[PDB]
Amino acid sequence: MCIGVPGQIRTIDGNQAKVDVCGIQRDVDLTLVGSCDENGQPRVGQWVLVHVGFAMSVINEAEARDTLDALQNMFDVEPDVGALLYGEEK
Repeated sequence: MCIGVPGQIRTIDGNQAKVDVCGIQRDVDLTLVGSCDENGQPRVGQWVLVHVGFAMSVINEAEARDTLDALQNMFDVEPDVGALLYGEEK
C-alpha cells in the first residue's frame, strides 16, 4: 500500500506516469511537479521520490542514486535484497 522510494520517470501517460521504482514500474500522479519541465520538455528520464502514489519531489540522477544507496543500506547487507527484488512482496 504505502511507498516512499526514489525511481525514474521511465514513461509518461498524462498527469500519470509509470515511474520505474528501481525494479518495476508503478503508476504515479505528477500533479505536484507537472509532467513537463519549465521549458515544456516531458520529464521522461528524470528521477522522482515516489511517496503514497504521488511525486513528492522531482530530483536529479545523482540525488536519486545517493538516496537509493542510503535507503538500501538497511537490507543490501544481506541476500534478503535479492529475495525482495525478485519476489512478489511488492
